[PDB]
Amino acid sequence: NNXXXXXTFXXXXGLXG
Ligand SMILES: *[C@H]1O[C@H](CO)[C@@H](O)[C@H](O)[C@@H]1O[C@H]1O[C@H](CO)[C@@H](O)[C@H](O)[C@@H]1O
Ligand SMILES: *C(=O)/C=C\C=C\CC(C)C
Repeated sequence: NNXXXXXTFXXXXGLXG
C-alpha cells in the first residue's frame, strides 16, 4: 500500500500506488 493522501495514482492507499 503506497499513497497516504493524494497525487498521481488517486487518494488513500492502494497496492503499488
Ligand atoms: C477527496 O476527498 C473527499 C471525498 O468525499 C472530497 O472532498 C473530494 O472528492 C476529494 O477529491 C479531490 O481529489 C480529486 C482527484 O483525486 C479532485 O478531482 C477533486 O477536485 C478533489 O480535489
Ligand atoms: C502496497 O502497495 C504494498 C505492496 C504492493 C504490492 C503490489 C500488489 C501485489 C499488486
